[PDB]
Amino acid sequence: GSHMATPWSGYLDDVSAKFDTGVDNLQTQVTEALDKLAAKPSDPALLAAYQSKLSEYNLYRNAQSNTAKAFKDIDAAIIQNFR
Repeated sequence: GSHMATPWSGYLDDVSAKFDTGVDNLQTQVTEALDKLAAKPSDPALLAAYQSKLSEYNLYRNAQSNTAKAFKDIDAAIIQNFR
């Protein structure tokens, strides 16, 4: 068959890679950033690190949610319009 490339999929694996692995990665990264922040005393980088992942994560929930929609939609044209 093929590698990650099926019709009417989008969430079958595409979006899921940016949603599950993507967001799950952003959710576990701050966890590391957590054990890492408490690792070093009051530090600029460690704290900035968990936050850097935070601001990107909180926005992630909205972005990935607004990007996945148009993503699965474009495929709808590759079958009816062949795009």
